[PDB]
Amino acid sequence: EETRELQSLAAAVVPSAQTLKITDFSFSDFELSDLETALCTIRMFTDLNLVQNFQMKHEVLCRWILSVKKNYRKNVAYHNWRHAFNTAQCMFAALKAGKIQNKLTDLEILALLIAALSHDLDHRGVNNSYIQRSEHPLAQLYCHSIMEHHHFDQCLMILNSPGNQILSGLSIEEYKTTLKIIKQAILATDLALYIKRRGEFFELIRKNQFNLEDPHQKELFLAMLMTACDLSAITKPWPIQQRIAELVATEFFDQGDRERKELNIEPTDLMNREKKNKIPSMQVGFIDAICLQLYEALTHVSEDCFPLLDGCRKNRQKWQALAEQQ
Ligand SMILES: CCCc1nn(C)c2c(=O)[nH]c(-c3cc(S(=O)(=O)N4CCN(C)CC4)ccc3OCC)nc12
Ligand SMILES: [Mg+2]
Ligand SMILES: [Zn+2]
Repeated sequence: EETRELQSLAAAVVPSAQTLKITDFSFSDFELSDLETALCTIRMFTDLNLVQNFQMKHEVLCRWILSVKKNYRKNVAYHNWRHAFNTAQCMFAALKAGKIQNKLTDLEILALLIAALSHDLDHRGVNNSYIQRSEHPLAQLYCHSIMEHHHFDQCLMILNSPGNQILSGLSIEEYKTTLKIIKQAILATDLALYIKRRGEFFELIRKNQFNLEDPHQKELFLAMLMTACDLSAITKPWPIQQRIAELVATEFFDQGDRERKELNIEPTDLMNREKKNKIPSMQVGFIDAICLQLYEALTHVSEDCFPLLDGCRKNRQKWQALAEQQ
């Protein structure tokens, strides 16, 4: 009974952020039950003062959180509720412990937490291995971020659902602003857009021109932050990263088997279940080509975000050792 779950959530006591450990970049959700992750999400809206500043009703927030959780497919190995929850938790830790909070407006923080929780809504486990698709000479020919547009539509749908309207207390303007920020934040999770815009972001930082008052730079930064949180599984303590890496591998292999039957093509190592031995080398490659630069750049933005980078490096060292097969 969906109602039974709601009644349980809305009536439970929400433990403190400290007890929940949602402030740690090292936070893990493995020992938490769905109910507990929901309680964590409430603590996130509360401690970021979103419930207060936007007068959200307890029951309505609980319902919205349960609706979001419900619209994720538990059958998809990695891109499910737990990934979205972790993304939001990383966003919370970055805002608080990473001190990104005071560099943003209350609306932007509102949009970011909502986006982090809704960016992979109704994901089917389809991943695009062609990571350079945004830089191809004809990139403008194949519509980009199709699924991300779907995730947002889903996000918007749930926000406008009777009893789930956590943004009802906003003005007509505040609402419009918040929805635009959310849409961009969600679209930013298309890794291709990260590849396309990171160069610009890195340079602004390298040359000391970074300026969050410039709306264009604020938007670029929000996109980079979304990516940072989205990939943060790669920064977790070794044992946790290993398990998360398995889930990612499993969703890849599932696609490989699915495409073999539907497209009559054999999978590349990335999506070949018989190639688990090549995972560590690929992780090192993923880290070097995609992660390190992002977390390093974020550390320049705020030194307190350093632990994400640090955790990432430690994992590189772990995966590398395995790559060399001890
Ligand atoms: C879409 C999944 C993004 C992602 N998140 N996380 C935490 C990981 C990860 O740990 N590894 C990989 C990953 C990336 C590449 S990649 O850098 O070569 N590249 C191709 C595949 N796309 C989807 C990502 C980029 C190759 C293998 C990977 O997982 C190995 C188990 N992707 C993600
Ligand atoms: Mg996505
Ligand atoms: Zn994601």
